[PDB]
Amino acid sequence: NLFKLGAENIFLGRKAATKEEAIRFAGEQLVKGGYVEPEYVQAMLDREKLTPTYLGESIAVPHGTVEAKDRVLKTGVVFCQYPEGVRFGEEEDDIARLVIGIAARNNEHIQVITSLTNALDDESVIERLAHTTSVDEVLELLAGRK
Amino acid sequence: LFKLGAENIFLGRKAATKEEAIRFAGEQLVKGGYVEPEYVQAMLDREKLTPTYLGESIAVPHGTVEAKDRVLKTGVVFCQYPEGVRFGEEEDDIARLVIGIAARNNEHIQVITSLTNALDDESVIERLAHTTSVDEVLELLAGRK
Repeated sequence: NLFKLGAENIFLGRKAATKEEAIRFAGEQLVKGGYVEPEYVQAMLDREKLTPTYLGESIAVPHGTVEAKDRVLKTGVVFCQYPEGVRFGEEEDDIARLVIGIAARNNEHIQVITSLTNALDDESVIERLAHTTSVDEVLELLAGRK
Repeated sequence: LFKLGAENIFLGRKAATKEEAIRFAGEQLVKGGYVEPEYVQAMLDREKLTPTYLGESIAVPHGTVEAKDRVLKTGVVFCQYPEGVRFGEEEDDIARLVIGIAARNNEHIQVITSLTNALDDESVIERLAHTTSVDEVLELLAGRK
């Protein structure tokens, strides 16, 4: 697969009042897993200010600005579940329950987004992912990705 | 959700830069009745936010959510660059197929999924990158879902 997924980068049952909080958490986990340098966290926050990374269907995919390309050490993701949701889009009902922090090498974030959206094209699967308490079930459900 | 005919197929194009290719794609989405002229700038702006090189010789420049009301009808422009256009950060990050997308809100996601699944076969990309036939393009992309 394009990126690894396991208990080390799956975070369930999180809560956040704001998307800045969820983004920072995702960024911190990308730093901790060796995917990016610490400067990438602010790059994710800066990128969000330019335009929201909500993708519709309760999913948001925060990632770094193009200027932060060299802060990415290796491609990876952090899957973060917010069962109560976090507003990510422009409007108040633009809520994300799945916040997947993305770091692809060479600014190729769209390739990781595309893998994820190709795999997460079922309403019912997204619903199960937003509430499951099992890391193994997350792994099963995202097993078809590129 | 996208129609394909000779009008939105552009074979044998050349461009020195990805910005030129994106502008050409945007201009043809304007000409084809898919989008208003402000969408061209939205495509260039999207490219500065999240580059649209998918790998395997494909790029899918699209607009922003902010420019959704500048979309008049959903659709694509299939632009072939047989000599390639660099869309990624490194030398070999070349696109021979630049598919500009007119989609509102986050509807580009489903368009990209459709294209991604229609272009899984490497031989299909190769034939599309170099064919001189509209008929063959239409046939090669008829399996899109």
